[PDB]
Amino acid sequence: ATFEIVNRCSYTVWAAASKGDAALDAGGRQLNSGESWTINVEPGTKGGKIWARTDCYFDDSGSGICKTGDCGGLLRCKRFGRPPTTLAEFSLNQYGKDYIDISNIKGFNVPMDFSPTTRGCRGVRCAADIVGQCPAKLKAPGGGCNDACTVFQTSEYCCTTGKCGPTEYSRFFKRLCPDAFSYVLDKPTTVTCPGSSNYRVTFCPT
Ligand SMILES: NC[C@H]1O[C@H](O[C@H]2[C@H](O)[C@@H](O)[C@H](N)C[C@@H]2N)[C@H](N)[C@@H](O)[C@@H]1O
Repeated sequence: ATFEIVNRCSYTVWAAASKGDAALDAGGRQLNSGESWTINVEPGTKGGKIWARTDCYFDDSGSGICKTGDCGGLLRCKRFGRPPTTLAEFSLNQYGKDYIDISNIKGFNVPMDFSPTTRGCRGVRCAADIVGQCPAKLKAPGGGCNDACTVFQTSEYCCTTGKCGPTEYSRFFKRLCPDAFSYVLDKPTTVTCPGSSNYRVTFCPT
């Protein structure tokens, strides 16, 4: 499957793509304002994620640091990134279907639209100003708005026992972006697309 990743933000981001134990395609790249990066993701990829990173510094060996979304100091991510990170999530070719969603379960750093470029399903978007409105206890100094699990590390916020409800903090994310997961047991906002669809991820879509 093809994913086109487009940075429409006025600032540079460093895109990342990983299925947790491995890079997807090159795994990461700098995207200046307006740049597009096209990657190929193997059919059958389960649990893939794409996100943006802000305020990164890398040396010539592709090693360094980012203020949001850092994946152990690497330009090319092999693993998932440190919150806060707005997440485009996907599982491809699962019994003939693709499943896509956007999630704020790991917080929010950059607004995002996640849309199919082929026929047969709709896209999802979280483009509200979550950072500007972020509750004070969730504000990350580096930028972005952390989820409550990352900040407080309780069973209720992390949904550790498999049982948990919504919270004042989850409802904040849900109010600004109803189409994104706001906590682990949120009512699914997953979208079902035809198997082997293609997609575009746009940072700062509006
Ligand atoms: N709070 C301190 C610890 O956890 C943080 O966040 C984790 C974060 O909890 C994971 O969900 C993420 N995938 C990686 C990230 N390292 C920090 N990134 C690390 O400093 C440390 O692992």
